[PDB]
Amino acid sequence: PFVRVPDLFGSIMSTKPVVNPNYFAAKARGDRWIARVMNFNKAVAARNSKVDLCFLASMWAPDAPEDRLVMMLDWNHWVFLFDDQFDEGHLKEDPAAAAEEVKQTIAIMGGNAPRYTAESNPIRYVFQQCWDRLKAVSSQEMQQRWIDQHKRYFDQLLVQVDQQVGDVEAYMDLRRGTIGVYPAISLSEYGAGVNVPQHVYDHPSLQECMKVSADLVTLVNDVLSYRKDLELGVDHNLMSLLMQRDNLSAQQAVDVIGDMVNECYRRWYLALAELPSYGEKIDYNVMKFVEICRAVAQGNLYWSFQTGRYLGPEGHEVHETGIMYL
Amino acid sequence: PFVRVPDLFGSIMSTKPVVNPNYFAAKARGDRWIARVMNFNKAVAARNSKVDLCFLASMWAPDAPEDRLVMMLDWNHWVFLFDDQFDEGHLKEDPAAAAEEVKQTIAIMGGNAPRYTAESNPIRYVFQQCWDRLKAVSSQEMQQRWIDQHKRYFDQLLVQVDQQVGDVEAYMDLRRGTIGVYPAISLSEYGAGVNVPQHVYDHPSLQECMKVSADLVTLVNDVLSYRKDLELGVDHNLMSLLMQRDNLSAQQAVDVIGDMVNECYRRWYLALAELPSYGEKIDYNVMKFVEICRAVAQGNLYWSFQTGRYLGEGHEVHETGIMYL
Amino acid sequence: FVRVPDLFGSIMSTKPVVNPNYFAAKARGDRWIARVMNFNKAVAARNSKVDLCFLASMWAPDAPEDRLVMMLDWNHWVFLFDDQFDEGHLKEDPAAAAEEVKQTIAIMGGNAPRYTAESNPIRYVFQQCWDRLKAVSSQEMQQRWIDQHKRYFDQLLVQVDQQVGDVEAYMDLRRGTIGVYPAISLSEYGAGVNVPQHVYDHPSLQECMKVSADLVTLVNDVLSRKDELGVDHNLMSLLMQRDNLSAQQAVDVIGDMVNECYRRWYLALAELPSYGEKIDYNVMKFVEICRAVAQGNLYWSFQTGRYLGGHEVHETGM
Amino acid sequence: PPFVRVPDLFGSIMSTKPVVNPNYFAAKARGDRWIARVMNFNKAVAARNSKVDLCFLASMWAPDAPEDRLVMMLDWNHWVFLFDDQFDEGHLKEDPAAAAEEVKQTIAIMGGNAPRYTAESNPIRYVFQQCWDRLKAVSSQEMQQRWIDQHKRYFDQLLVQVDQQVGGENFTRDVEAYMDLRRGTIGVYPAISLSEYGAGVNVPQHVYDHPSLQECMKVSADLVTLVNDVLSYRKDLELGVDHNLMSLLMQRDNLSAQQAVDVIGDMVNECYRRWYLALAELPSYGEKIDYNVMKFVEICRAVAQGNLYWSFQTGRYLGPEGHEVHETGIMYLP
Repeated sequence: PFVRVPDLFGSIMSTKPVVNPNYFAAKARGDRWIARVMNFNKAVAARNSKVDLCFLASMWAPDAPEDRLVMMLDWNHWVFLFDDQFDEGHLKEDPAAAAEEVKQTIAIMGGNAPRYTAESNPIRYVFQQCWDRLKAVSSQEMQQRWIDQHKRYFDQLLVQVDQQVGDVEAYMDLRRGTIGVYPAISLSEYGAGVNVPQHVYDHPSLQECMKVSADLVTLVNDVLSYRKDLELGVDHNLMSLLMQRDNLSAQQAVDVIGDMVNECYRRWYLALAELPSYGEKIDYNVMKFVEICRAVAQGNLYWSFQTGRYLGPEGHEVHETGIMYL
Repeated sequence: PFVRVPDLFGSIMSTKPVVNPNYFAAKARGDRWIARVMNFNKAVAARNSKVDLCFLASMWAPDAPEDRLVMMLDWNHWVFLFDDQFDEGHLKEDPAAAAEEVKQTIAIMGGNAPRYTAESNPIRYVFQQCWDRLKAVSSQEMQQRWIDQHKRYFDQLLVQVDQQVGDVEAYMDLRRGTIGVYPAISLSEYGAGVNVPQHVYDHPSLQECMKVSADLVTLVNDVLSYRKDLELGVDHNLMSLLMQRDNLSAQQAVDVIGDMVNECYRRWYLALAELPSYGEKIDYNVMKFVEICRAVAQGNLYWSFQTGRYLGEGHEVHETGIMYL
Repeated sequence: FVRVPDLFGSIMSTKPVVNPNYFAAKARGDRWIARVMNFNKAVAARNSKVDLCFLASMWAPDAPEDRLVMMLDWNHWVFLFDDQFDEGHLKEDPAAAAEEVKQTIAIMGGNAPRYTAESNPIRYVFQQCWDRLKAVSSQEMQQRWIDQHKRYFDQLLVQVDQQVGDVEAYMDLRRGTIGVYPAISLSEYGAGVNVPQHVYDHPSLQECMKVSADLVTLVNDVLSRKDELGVDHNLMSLLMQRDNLSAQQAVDVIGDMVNECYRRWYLALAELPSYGEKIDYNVMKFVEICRAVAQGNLYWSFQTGRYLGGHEVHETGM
Repeated sequence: PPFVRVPDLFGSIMSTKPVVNPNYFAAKARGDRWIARVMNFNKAVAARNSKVDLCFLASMWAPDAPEDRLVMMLDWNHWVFLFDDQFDEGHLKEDPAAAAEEVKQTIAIMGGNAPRYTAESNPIRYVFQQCWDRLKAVSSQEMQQRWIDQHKRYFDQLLVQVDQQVGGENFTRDVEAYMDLRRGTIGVYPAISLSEYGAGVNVPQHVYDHPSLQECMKVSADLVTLVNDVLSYRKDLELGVDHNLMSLLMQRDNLSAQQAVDVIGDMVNECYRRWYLALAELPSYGEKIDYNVMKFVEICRAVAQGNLYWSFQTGRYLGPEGHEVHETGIMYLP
């Protein structure tokens, strides 16, 4: 059988995506570097290359210069390897060790961390290398924003571990953090050279744009991963949550996710309506920040279909037809 | 003395404007063509070139191919020459003749119009040349759109005449039509090759986006033309209406216009919040249409400053906000 | 080791422009060829990693998406087709190699049947490319495509005879066998460039195509350490035998040949007459196509580990 | 004759579609009103300068100069234009001592003992100083010296021009001598230095001085001279000028106007031949240097292609109708 999936390419997702022309040069530099850093064999490095996090980063900040794009690729490799420790690895059912990993990773960011090496701790090494470059070209305010957005991610990782070993709104709240879109937006502020002032960034409208970006990524992933989750019999996902809540069929559940996607767009514009002008000079950067929020979600969407992340090399037919066979 | 003009480059006006790369080639064609058609002397042709309607058109549809950008330039020359007849020229206080001009110009678009030549009626000739091009690459539906949006403009011209020979809301209502923003959006649909289906176009959100575009052009023009209006003693403008109605200083009135500009941005986003999705394929072109609405207003703004339309040194009013009087 | 010559000098030293439609075209064409050819998962993944889309995307960087997909289909075709003669069932079978060429030629306006993926997958792909080529190309450009493919098919048959059955003979065979000439035809389609035949046939432009083919041959020879496979039918071997040279000395002579290509390029262009602005505008685009086919092959060779697994060989110079 | 058929000036390396810097509009807005303020241009002279549109010219020389560097370029073009007129038609035209003193004081701006000028105290020198300040701030010593040396090549030829003007000898009849003085006074060599700054191109001196790259610069200068000679013929006739390539060729070989124009056409196409022959002799210096060499070669091409398109666009020689000369190849004569 099948479900008719919601069109995920509507409204602000419907425009032609722009990809960083430095994609090829950065992919060559960053895929081999992380392979060297992590001791990837020939197979693992090729699998990672296929995953192509460079494509994702290249849509988040399409005019980042090559060196910043490489840092963004390094960060995406970090996130991917870091996050795995909590979802599937040695921290998955260990709240005390998870909290300590978070504590030591935070300490990298201007705290009392040692100088790591690839050999002493390869994952923390990558994060430290990203932080060095971040802190070299960012104001103190920017540096603190990067710290604070990563802490929003780390905080929900710890909530997740507590739930692992130890409601749609509660699910979305958790995913908002764990999906990693908030620090991804900080990373893109760095790649694109955008520095919205903190008091403007803190406006509820811009905070809602970030929320919308994180929700769109969560919702798209929950749609596209359904076949895979069904194959491997998982339970911790929004489809299963909606089906179990009211005994919805898969089709009825996916339709509800379609409603939430379309409500993201409504929230987006209603937030922008409430966002005051701060004058041309600041507004110029506010619109670039708004574009970063959109591009993180649209990048996730195109990258998911491009790389066969959830639907294999033939998942593009889901895009064209709207049918996701099971 | 002076007034501090409100920032006109906030919000959706604050982005870096994209300009058609065909600007130079289209300008080299269309400027000397209109000078020939209109018999412009060397000095009048030079002034028209300065006015640089090509720059304006080049921001309305920045990826229009050269031949369509040319048409766009011809249309901009047409509408400036056409409109002058009603604002300042022989139709200004003649309702009967104004109605006949509209009737004859409407007949060009698939009606019973004769074939005009540059020698028989140069202004109608330009419009006919534009219509011929428009028809040749547009669906029947897009031809009728073009017709209907031009009629929204013509209708307010006839209203204006009646008043010429004869309320902020009524002021904005009339300007919305006479500013020519609605047919300019139809022109840009042609130039950019964007054909949103009529049932989507007619959605109130997209109609509100066009109205916001037209309001923005009206309000920007009223702000920037204040010094010129004071010099000439112009009295039928938004600044005089606001000062008269609410007993405001010039600074207080200019600031009210700035409030109205900012309310345009709020209306814009509130409209888009209500805009339904029609699926990716249509939505792709809807977003291009929305950008056309934005670009027509941003084009007017940058063109006003670039060409010294109202202020000559006007870039310093941009930088400081100070409009000396 | 050998210090390989700098292959990124002169007209190869510019920053490469890659078609922005790369991602969309790769998504369509890679899965399409896997289905046509019944690739298993591992073979399809290997093919995507080979990334012929990147190659095509540098040949014609402003091709629209549909044309780029056409170019990607063609590149998969030539890769599969050429392997039938270099290692497949036609490698030492002149009678069958001649029959394959005949049936492939017949696709291009001849008596060929309507192929399907089921009856003959490789012939089906080539037939799908020819249909698209013929739909948007003048009769003159159609004939040029046919004729450049025959310069390719001919050297294939010569190659098979030298299997069953002089640097200049080596280069002349390679020029025909590498496929640079039909790739230039493909790029004329992708880019929408239609130089008149009498200008195309001028010796200067023919030399520009010859220079492009030689550059591709020479870069392949240099990059292909792989030849730890025991092979001997290559340029390095021919130069070490003939002149009693070490590998380093031989590699250095190939670098001299590469730099001689660039001198030939400019000497050819010095002789190219003007046909007026209108035509010259498209001639300059055709010259860029010739340059881009060679530059595309160079960057693709390095980007995909095709020969070296290599971006360090680029930076440090094997 | 009532007309001549002019050669196709848009062939070969001039046939490409020119790329124009997207910062054109913002740079022009800044630079035109700045120069008008520096030079106290009245309303009409400022509008005339805007029309002349040296920004369009600079925007084709270095089409991806960032806005601030394009602004400098525009400033320099305005400087050159006003500076050069002093020697061609102004107060230095027949004054070898004043001309030498101006050159000395302008050379002193470039790291010598010049004072800090203001728009009030010497506006033309002030502009050159503001340009030099920005040039030096982002250029190595070697590139500073190259800019100085190329400006000195232009200044030297200006001094030769003034010496010839007061010496009262007959207009030359030696094409070689004609072309050599024009190459020097046209200002193409310092324009290439400016574009090396506008485009951030840094060819090392030993490569720059290779005869192939010097010939690319020479071809660029010759093309600008030859295009100017063809396009200005009508206005030269109108104004009665006799010191130009058309008259030299007609006098020397007893040619009609059409035959003389045809020879200039031959000279333009020989420029293209020389260009490629020079490139054939240019060595490779490895990827990193050759990358800059290819951009430098493009600068040489774009300075000449920019002159051609700008001349037509702005009506410099033929008015807004000169585009028809391009379209038809026919130039009508008074």
